[PDB]
Amino acid sequence: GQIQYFNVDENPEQVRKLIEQAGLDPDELREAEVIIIIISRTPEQLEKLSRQVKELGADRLLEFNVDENPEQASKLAKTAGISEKQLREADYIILILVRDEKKAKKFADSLRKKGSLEHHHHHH
Repeated sequence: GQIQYFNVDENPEQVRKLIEQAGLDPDELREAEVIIIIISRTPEQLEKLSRQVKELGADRLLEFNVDENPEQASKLAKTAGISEKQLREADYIILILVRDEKKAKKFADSLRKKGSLEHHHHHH
């Protein structure tokens, strides 16, 4: 899978379009601090990933599956600059909406620690 990051105050039209493509009103979601988007090709793989981001206490969550809603998964991938081929070969997509560039890395530091094998300070 892949992770993407967008800043609400610096790319307002990108975040507006991601929330509108998700079928939500960004004009109503204006009170949210963080929005996380999970898209996976099976609902079983999506249910792992949504629980994995829920451990961090993310302020808003939205979930889609490529087999149930291929058109909506494709629309959000297109908005993130991702091809329909890239959506298919990656198994899953994560899109993170944040108010600052360091807040994205603060969240990513958990995802990078959960990924790979570690026991003796292997990487970074």
